[PDB]
This record gives sequence, structure tokens and C-alpha cells, in this order.
Amino acid sequence: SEVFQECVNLFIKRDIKDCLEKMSEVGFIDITVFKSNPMILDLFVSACDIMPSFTKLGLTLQSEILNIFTLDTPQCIETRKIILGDLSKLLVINKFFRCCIKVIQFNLTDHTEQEEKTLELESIMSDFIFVYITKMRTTIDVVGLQELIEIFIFQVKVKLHHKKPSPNMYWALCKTLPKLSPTLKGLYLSKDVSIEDAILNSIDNKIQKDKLEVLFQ
Repeated sequence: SEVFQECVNLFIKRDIKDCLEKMSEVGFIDITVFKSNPMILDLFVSACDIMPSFTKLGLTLQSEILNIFTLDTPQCIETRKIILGDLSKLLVINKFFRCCIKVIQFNLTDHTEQEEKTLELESIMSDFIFVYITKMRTTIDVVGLQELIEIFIFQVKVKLHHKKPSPNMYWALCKTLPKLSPTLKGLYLSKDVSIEDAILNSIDNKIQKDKLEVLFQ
């Protein structure tokens, strides 16, 4: 449609707030529309992933975004089934999780409620990780899987809990998901660099960044 093309054109120009406001104005931010038009959902998730947060937007747009990424709404449950159901598009699954994180991080004010939703997200994500490495064994998106685990560690365990990075976060996840380390050690981003190797290296770099970057400013 012409109106959908207008939204796409705003996205191409990185007028992301205007893109989302137009989607809201025309009624596209709606699970019923998402189910009937996969590319409308794809645009919505991609645009929301670029927004620093959802807090500076108009009230109507904000309420419609929150309905899609608040974990216990009917619309979020349905959207999650659609996005997590396409195991071939792991990078979009990762965008969706980042959008859920953005709601907890910036739209929630009560730390007790933030913790409550963070724990819910942890279960959703760890359950999905098991599904992915089981159902897509032999057909793993190595780069997407590295990104997924690093969202869990750096955005959820570190950022949402306000907790310093540690290799123990990786080993703890592997003890709850015993299939994980074998999978990640056997898949390679490059010669002699497994996903596990890369994640542990990322954790080490993040530790040094956390310790030193502000000192150097």
C-alpha cells in the first residue's frame, strides 16, 4: 500500500520516530495486522530496535509499542510465538529480545517490578536457547547464536541487574542448560575460535572496559 511505502521511506531515511508515529497513526501496530503482513511486523521490530528508548514518544504510540514488548500481555505472547517460531531468522529474534529489554530498562520505574520482569525474561530466553540449539542442530546460525548469548549475559545478567560482568555468568548458564557448552564449543566463528571462545573473550574485554574506560575519559 501507499501508506506502508511511506513508512518504509521514513525508515530508509532513518526518520525512525516519524516512521513509528505513522505506523501508529494508520493502525499498523496491531498483532492482527502483524499476523497478516509479515513485512509490517519486520519493519516495526527493526524500527523499534533502533530507538534508544520508547519513553520520548507520543502516548498512543508508546502504549502500542508497550503492548507488543511487555512480556505478559496477550499481544506480546502472540508476537513472541510468531517471531520465536521462525528459527531461521535468529537476528530478528535478537532484535525482539532487545526491545523487551528496552521496556524493562526505561519504561519501568520500580526496581522491584524491573527485577520481576527481568527474571521472567531470563526464563523466556533460556528456554528459547534450549529450543534453538536442539531444533536447529546441524543448521545453526553461528553469528546469530553468539549474539543471542551475549544479549543474555551483557544486557540481562549485567545491565538489567546492575551487576559486574564475570565469566561465572557464562558457566552458570551452562549449568542450567547442560547442552549449551558442548554446542558452543563445537561451532566455530573462525579457525580455532569457537562460539564459546568468542563469548569468553567478549566477557574479558567487557570486564576491562568496565574497569578502565571511565578512568581514561
